[PDB]
Amino acid sequence: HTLVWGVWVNGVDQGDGRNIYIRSPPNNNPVKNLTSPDMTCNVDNRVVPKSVPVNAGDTLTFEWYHNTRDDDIIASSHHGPIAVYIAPAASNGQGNVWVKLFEDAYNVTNSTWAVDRLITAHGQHSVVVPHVAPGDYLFRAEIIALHEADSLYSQNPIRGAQFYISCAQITINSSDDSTPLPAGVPFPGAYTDSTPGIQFNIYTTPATSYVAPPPSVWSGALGGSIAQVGDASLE
Ligand SMILES: *[C@@H]1O[C@H](CO)[C@@H](O)[C@H](O)[C@H]1NC(C)=O
Ligand SMILES: [Cl-]
Ligand SMILES: [Cl-]
Ligand SMILES: [Cl-]
Ligand SMILES: [Cu+2]
Repeated sequence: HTLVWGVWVNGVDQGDGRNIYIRSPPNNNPVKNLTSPDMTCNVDNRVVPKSVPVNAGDTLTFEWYHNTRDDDIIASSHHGPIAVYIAPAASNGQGNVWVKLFEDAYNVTNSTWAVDRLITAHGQHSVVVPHVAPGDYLFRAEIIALHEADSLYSQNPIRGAQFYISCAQITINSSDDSTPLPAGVPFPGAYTDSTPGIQFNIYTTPATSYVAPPPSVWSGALGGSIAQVGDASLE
């Protein structure tokens, strides 16, 4: 159970984005239904009044929280991977539009899941803004908690992989469009019950065996990291 508070650009806090430049749902409940329109940008997908200006090569940092800003972020039980996707805003995230800019699942050196490192990072994870066409974009940040992912939601709706999905409205101003955005995957649609990484038993299967859901990260990406860029407590 987690939500996005706002974003940072190049290490500078853009301010509370909830229902402003983040298409925020009303609470931190997970999405579980892989076929639901809620997989696109969570349960209250609508245009919000602001879009954060960035340029290609900027660092865009999502900042998550549980109940209050810079708290425990997400329950430690929620081990799983983190991804970020981009699509053009004109799509409203419909169709084959979502391109992967970032993937982190399990780090063998540190023996940590992406979520574990997100807590240590005070909720902060980043991508580098790609050289796509200037214009309006949706950046879709996605945490998958696997603590009940031994079951499939489609079979047992009280269990399943949990998706914490947040869309940010991002305007790319300065870009040479040298890496134009390639075809995307649909959400809902890309993840199915047979997709690697959707059904997994984190209690019996070694984390080193985990494979995150495709698609792979676009070669055009520059992203990106799970790491604290800024100190929310100094505000
Ligand atoms: C899952 O989503 C689909 C598509 O909106 C819907 O038809 C189905 O009823 C949903 N399942 C549950 C259990 O609500
Ligand atoms: Cl609700
Ligand atoms: Cl960190
Ligand atoms: Cl550029
Ligand atoms: Cu939860």
